[PDB]
Amino acid sequence: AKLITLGEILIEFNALSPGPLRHVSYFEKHVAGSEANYCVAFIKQGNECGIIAKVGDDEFGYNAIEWLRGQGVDVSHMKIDPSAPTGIFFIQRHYPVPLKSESIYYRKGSAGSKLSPEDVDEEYVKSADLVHSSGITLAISSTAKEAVYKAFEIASNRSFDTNIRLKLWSAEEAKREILKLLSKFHLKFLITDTDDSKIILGESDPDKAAKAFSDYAEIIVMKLGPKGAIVYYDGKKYYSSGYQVPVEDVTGAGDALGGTFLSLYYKGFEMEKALDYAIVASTLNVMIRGDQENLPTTKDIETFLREMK
Amino acid sequence: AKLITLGEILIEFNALSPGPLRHVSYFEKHVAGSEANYCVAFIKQGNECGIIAKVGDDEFGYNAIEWLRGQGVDVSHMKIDPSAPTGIFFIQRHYPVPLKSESIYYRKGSAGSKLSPEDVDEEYVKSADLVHSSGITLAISSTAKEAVYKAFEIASNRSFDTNIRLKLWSAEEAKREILKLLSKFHLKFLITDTDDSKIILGESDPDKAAKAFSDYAEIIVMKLGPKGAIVYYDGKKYYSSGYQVPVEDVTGAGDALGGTFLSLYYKGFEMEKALDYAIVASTLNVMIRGDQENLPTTKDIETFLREMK
Amino acid sequence: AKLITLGEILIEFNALSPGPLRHVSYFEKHVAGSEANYCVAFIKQGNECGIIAKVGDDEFGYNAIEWLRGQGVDVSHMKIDPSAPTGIFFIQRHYPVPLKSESIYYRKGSAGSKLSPEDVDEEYVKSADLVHSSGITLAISSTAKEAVYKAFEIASNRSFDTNIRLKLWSAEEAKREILKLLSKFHLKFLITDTDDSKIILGESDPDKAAKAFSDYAEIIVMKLGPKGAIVYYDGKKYYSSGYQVPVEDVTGAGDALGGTFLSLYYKGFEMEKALDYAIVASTLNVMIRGDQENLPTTKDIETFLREMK
Amino acid sequence: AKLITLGEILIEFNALSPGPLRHVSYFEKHVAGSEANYCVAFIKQGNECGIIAKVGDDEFGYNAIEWLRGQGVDVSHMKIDPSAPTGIFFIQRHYPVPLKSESIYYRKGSAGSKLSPEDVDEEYVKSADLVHSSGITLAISSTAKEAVYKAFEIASNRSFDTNIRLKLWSAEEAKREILKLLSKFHLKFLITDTDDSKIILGESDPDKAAKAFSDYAEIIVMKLGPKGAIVYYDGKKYYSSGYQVPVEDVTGAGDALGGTFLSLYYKGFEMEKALDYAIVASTLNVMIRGDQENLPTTKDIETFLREMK
Amino acid sequence: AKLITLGEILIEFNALSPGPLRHVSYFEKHVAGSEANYCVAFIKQGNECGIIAKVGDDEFGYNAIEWLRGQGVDVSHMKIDPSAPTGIFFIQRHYPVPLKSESIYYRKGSAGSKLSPEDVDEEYVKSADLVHSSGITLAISSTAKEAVYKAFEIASNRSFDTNIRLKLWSAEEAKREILKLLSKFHLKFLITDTDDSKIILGESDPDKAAKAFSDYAEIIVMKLGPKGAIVYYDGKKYYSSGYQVPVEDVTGAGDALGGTFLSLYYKGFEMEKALDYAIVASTLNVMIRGDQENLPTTKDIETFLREMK
Amino acid sequence: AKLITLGEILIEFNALSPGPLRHVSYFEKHVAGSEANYCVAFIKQGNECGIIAKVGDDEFGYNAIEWLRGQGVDVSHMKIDPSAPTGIFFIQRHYPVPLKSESIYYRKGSAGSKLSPEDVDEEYVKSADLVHSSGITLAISSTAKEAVYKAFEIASNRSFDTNIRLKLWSAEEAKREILKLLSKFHLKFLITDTDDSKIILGESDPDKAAKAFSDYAEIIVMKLGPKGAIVYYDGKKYYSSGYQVPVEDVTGAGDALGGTFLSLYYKGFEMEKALDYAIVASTLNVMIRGDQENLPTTKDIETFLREMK
Repeated sequence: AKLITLGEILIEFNALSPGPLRHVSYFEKHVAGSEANYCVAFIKQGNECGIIAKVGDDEFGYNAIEWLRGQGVDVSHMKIDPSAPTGIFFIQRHYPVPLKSESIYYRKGSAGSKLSPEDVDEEYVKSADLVHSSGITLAISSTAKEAVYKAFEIASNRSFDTNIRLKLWSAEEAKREILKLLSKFHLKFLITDTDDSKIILGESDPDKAAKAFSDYAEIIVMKLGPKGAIVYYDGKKYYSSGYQVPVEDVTGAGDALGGTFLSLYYKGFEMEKALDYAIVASTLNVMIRGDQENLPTTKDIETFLREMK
Repeated sequence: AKLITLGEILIEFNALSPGPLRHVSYFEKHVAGSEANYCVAFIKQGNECGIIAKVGDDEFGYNAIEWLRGQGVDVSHMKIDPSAPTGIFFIQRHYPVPLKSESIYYRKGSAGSKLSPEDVDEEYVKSADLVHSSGITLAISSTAKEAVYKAFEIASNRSFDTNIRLKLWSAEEAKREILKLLSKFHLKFLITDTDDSKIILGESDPDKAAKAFSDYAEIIVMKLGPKGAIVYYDGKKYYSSGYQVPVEDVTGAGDALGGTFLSLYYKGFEMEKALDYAIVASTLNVMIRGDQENLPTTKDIETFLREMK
Repeated sequence: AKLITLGEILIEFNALSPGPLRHVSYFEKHVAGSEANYCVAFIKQGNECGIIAKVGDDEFGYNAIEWLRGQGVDVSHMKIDPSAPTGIFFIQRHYPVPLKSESIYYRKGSAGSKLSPEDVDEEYVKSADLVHSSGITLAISSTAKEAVYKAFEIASNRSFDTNIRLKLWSAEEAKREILKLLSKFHLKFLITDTDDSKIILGESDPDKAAKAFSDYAEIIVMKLGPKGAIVYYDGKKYYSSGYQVPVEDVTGAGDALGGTFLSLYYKGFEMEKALDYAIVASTLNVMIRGDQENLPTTKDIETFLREMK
Repeated sequence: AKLITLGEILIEFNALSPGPLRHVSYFEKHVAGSEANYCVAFIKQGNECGIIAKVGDDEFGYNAIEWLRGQGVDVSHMKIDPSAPTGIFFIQRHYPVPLKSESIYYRKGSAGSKLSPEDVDEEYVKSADLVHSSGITLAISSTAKEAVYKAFEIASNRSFDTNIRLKLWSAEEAKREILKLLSKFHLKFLITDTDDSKIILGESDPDKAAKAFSDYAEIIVMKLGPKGAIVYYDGKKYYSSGYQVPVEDVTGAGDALGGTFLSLYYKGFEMEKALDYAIVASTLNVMIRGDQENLPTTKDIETFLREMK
Repeated sequence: AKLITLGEILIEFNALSPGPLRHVSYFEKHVAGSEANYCVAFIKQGNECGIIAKVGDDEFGYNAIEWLRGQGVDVSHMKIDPSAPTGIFFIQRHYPVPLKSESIYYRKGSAGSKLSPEDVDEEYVKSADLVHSSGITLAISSTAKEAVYKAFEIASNRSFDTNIRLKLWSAEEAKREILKLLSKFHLKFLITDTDDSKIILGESDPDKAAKAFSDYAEIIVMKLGPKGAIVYYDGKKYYSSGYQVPVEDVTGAGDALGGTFLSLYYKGFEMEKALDYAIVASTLNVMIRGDQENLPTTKDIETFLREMK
Repeated sequence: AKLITLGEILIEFNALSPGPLRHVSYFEKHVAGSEANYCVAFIKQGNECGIIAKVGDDEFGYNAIEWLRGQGVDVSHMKIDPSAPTGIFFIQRHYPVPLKSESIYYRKGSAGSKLSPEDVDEEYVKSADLVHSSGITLAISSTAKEAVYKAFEIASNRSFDTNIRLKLWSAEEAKREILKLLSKFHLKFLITDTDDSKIILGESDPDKAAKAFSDYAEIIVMKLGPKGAIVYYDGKKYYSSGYQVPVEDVTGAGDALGGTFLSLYYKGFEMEKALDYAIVASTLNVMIRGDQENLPTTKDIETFLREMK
């Protein structure tokens, strides 16, 4: 299968030590951004992927292209805006909450945020089995939001990560926009969590929220963080629990869940097995800085699973 | 409220890896000393603080001054001494006991040890609401010990952290010297732990030690380790339990606890909350190399508590 | 002497290796920004200084206050904007030009640039012997350019570093605005260079630009970069040559010069001995990453001269 | 008491970060190899040790010699082969299986594989109390295997560590060759585990495998990795359990246990106390990169033990 | 234009610090190998390239593929061998000769050494403006040498860098094979240096060596280390000097000259602009660890040139 | 031959970056100390050596022993002291003077300073062809001074590096003591420099000072830093110039020359050659942090000499 994703790629500056940023002296660079992550997770399971995105005529942008290309992502459909810098973020790890991570953005008016419909090729999208985006991409700009609308009307199959970031728009904003998005545009996949449901429908509880989402999506994945995840499908529910593992950095783990789950689905795996394998991509992510350098491979996941009894 | 502490500021050279020091290659520098940790912990709750301390006319002395200034500490009452070096110590982490840390001192005849009564100024000393010192200060030199006597016979309110180090003096001597101190000055706060209590009283039971201690101290803090703390005020007893958190280096945590506790008391939190809040501080502290770089603001503490329900 | 400078404190992520950032993995954090570097250069020669600046209500904002309070700079008239972030930048080093350094700005619409006339309280300002700002301050925004206009009109005595950054505005914008500033407001001190001089006047000979500028300034410093500096006062001319010294990061170094020089003037120093010294401060800057960590004490500059014979 | 071992020493290149080697940019160097490791654990309990091994005439070889010689190991019977390089390997830690490390060998044709009977002097071996080797030595090459044969026909007492490595030879081969070696050559000591027991004996039960092994060996030690170990000797059996501790790098833990155990037996420890003690050498190992730098002294082990009641 | 090179890609382990490897604890990983370097430097000038090589089916192998695909190199024609590992080497720097670097190999029977005629295919090679290889490829093994021969007899025009490595073969072994290969096959380009010329022809002086070599090739590039390079397009003779510049790691330097030079030729550049441009690429290289991270694009060479006035 | 040195080993903590120690974050552990340096330089040429020194019963002392054992130094005649800690010092680099390095001591009352006569043994000391030491050993205490004097009465051939250190004793003190030491004990070798001659003789001219020194030493070595050194023997003066070379850390370089020059003498080398080689030892040293790790071998020195044409 072919997955196409659209959204803003980001250069990440990962705090080399935990604690408040004002006391961190070193930052380690990684290529990230949810949709970029989804891509790599997807390819790593044996499939094919592209990204529609804009980066700057800057080292950071050219860094994003080389990195993705190496990973094997089709990038020929990306754009280089010369009037805008690539958007970047900084991760503060384990402070003020242990085990947790916080992102500090420099992306307003980024080249990523200038992703517009004119960048979305009609013939190209029409070739993907799956067109995927997220609440981040809705949030960043109205050009980008329209971009997601264009690629969704063209689509045939759609997947969405609600992926609400309150630093990017009010609970309020996020609610109507996601709700709006789901009026038109029925979804093949819908990836979310307890929190986004608390926003979108004010409904903290998993199976409830899932029943409220399921007129708009065939499959729902509840990310549950440390405790794992739940897949809802065919009027059935399967919970797949967590593993206990050193936590270096939580950022990227949601994507590792999603990208991997989508890809193994398209490799034929029964839903229980797909979520299960993806839970291991998630567990592996948690234990390094970098959203993408720990993403495993169907062989790697299997290894992980065999030696865990 | 204004706090005034007297003691030795030290420069810390923290093993960049666990293991016996003869195979550690890299050392990371931090500013510390229990009283200085107290200071910053304290100001991180919006009260004021100063320190009476001597450092050398050397780069490390100035490190100490720059760091603490940065932090908003009152350093204008510090002494610079051309005749002696600033005190330093190395930290051997997690070897030969996992979780534990060990100090290796190079402080004999330091600038800090030549802290004397002529340094403690009566007009500065009255004008604190709290004057605080520790057993390390009673131990490092007879002039420093005389300094604590002077500062206490002016103070009106006092706080002493027993803080016994068998590397600086015998269990025996320390009992004798702490009992003598407690004899001649009544305390508003006593901060200690199960270990110092066995050394002073023959009692390791917090409740039983708290009874023996309470003739000399109005509020008592029984640091219980990873198990947490218990405060004893006006007949009541309140145990507040610890947290499981990765441990990088405990050096510092005790002080983070004491200093936050004292500050939140002046801010107006009832004892139970003050202890709760102090535990998070000591809890966070443990997770990094360095005694002060991790100390939480009152807001930062609340973020911790909310995200733990 | 008191100096008050009016500017944007930036946060610096210095590339740990030379080369295009896209292949540089580690960035090292520093507090910087022209006016910031002038303050601490000024203080190190035993004079006093303060800064009018706006920061974000974020980890970097506090980074800059902590650092500068740390260095003895008055930070009690810095403002905090809860609505915009602290301005940052990256340095690319020796690529594609040996010895040279590039700044990559994430500072459009930062807190730092919301610096406004309303942040310049006159009671504080007329307390200064000398009010300094730069072209950086003019270029960043209108509101910040106006803050210079205000401050400069309360100011009895005035200092200006042209410090034209072509990434921030166009050569013609520079030329109009620096001229327009120099129309109102006469200057005790003008700091600039050959290249800024071509952009401004059309004159790149040190003397001819000097003579043309000597209408608007009592004392003029021409930064020559590697070859040193020249000073022009009272129809005299003095050239002090630079030092051959290994280059790590050239950024910070003109600031090292002007700040040192300004301070030495106020100490009683010959104009020529004040330049000689400021030169050494300049050359020391170039050997490390970070604009400020290498700024010399007067006694320190004296050791350098003594040792060079 | 003199221990002589016979094996290949390897230079270790340990990943500085978990994760697949293809996204790891730094490797930390250490001296290791099973018998080298045994050597140090043996000496750290206050007995003497020598090693018969062959290194390249290169930087890595001299690295082996220098390190061991600093440790106190007799290196006067090592060999420097100029036509083959010192063998090395890479450790990938925690990927794709958490808490586990994987060795990636670059050792075929190495100086270390060119160990031969000509390299083992009869007068040397004769004055050892214990001659020890492993199935690694046995598996690297014919010449190295043959050396173990020459040594063991000289040795009055023998020790052996099954240490099966599947990347070095097939399970069937390992089974044949270790069986061949245990019939002829009665062992004072067999160090092994549950995994090797399965390969050699069909049996994975510790009790039934020990039973199967007692025809060959007087004392038997069953490593249980994290669960502790069992020692079997004259009808007795004794299980000593393990410790919950952070895991940096599990490689080398096994040698730490066998070597500490052998050494304390000659210090006249009772078998139960010897294992108890050795489990702590094992557990300390796990906590760092490096097979040898953590190796506890008898004193250090007692500290660990006393500070755990 | 389309370039196809063939030979061994390597993973390079750069000593993080100068000095003998025995005393260096950290190693930086880079992707290297001559023909791989040429590849990137080439595509950098806006041309197309491919590489025929065989890597291990291991982490180090995919590290290679991922890197080179990222750089834009066509990798679809690379082969993966599971019976052998990817070749690697370590770089010792500035010891015992300053400014020089020393490569220590572990490549024997590597998967790259198992390049064979069967891997190079007619169609791919017949569709290429230049086929390039090197003496390292002739020297790693016969199947590899055989590979060059197959590829040369298909190639329109051929390019070859003598690149004599003495750790790989003897002097007389080099002389015979380069001459043997040059006796069949007219090269379009012959890149070599003074040293290699004394081995192949007898002749230390470049002017005599190029005359000697005009009996085999159209254009001859004489690398002259830091003195620069000479290019002999016959009749004429273009020397371009080097640039004094801090030297981190000289390895990769000559490759950078080679690859940049051949590319700019294919873009219309008069011989002397090409060597000048190629010199800056070679001189930018010398100044980082890594053979390919500093390879400049054409604009980047131009910037270097505008700014050196 | 055999060299016995008599002095203080010290652990050295080398600033990982240049600049004032108060802004440096990391230190790199190194084993150092003048006499210990001489030993390793000496052994590098193929001679024996031992050190008579005293260290603490600590990690750091044990660090000193292990390291020197590895290097091949006879340490059987060292002592360990329960009452005192191993001396240590810090290096500050290139600040405030480029190229130069400053040492910051923590050595008063160190185990090392408690070196005394009874530690120097007669049979041991007369099994050497040369007995060596320095001003550092004379300054550190009465007892170590005393011990030099006893080594020297025992010895027939003796060596003295004047090695004046002004943070250790006043100038008038060094003159007095060095001169009263030369007042008995004619010496085989006097190793000094130009500075040490202003202090001791009042004489900065190498020729004039060697003539003043000639009635006290058969052979005189005058170190010229980067200029080189002069050896004075049998009425002949040979000047040997130095090399341009990146400077990282000068400390260690004097000893590299001394130790290397001594060793080669005993190795038979013609004097000029012996001093030629010493220069390269002393010139390699300077380009790394760490007094010992760069110490060249004879073969290594000749590689330097060959590959400088």
